[PDB]
Amino acid sequence: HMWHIFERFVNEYERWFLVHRFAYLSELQAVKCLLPEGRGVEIGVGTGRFAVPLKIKIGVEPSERMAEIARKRGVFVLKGTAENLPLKDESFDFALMVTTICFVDDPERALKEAYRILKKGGYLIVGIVDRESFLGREYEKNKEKVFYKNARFFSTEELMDLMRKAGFEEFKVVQTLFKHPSELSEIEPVKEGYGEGAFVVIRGTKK
Ligand code: NA
Repeated sequence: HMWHIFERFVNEYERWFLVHRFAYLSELQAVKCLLPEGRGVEIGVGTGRFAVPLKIKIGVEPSERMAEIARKRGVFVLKGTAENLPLKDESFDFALMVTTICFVDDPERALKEAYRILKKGGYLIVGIVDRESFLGREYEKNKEKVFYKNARFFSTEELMDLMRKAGFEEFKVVQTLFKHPSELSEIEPVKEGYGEGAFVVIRGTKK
């Protein structure tokens, strides 16, 4: 269970957000571009770093240590994994996964579960570092060197294919992080598409 790593290095995980604040805000902003109205759930809500600023009230998380931090920050968190969502069929308008699908045990199953819990017309928003980006190449090359040794890296197109095979359609993509996170002194802009920025956000529709 790759997710165990986040229990084990929770303080290191949180540090990232303080050390790389502008990259974090860039990512939030990219997610915020494709976030719809209605009732959302964050799958793999971690310590609430996305749910809290995005005003997502419900989250699912397997790590008790992480869940407790999210709970203190105001998120209502159900214990569970992406592959077995403790949620009813067609009960959400959207679902969000930010740097979660890379650490699930079964990405295909996790996308099927997301499909299940969404209402007709609902949306799945997935954020990833694109394997095929300057930054993706670096993380992958240096994976054997905490979070990524057992991570699975996705290209944007690989992730879309999987989402399409889980039942999603009418994809919309945005991108950000054109500079390295260690050299940001301001928020990075968001643009449509993919191929240029390291962080990509993809929305699919359950029609
Ligand atoms: Na996550």
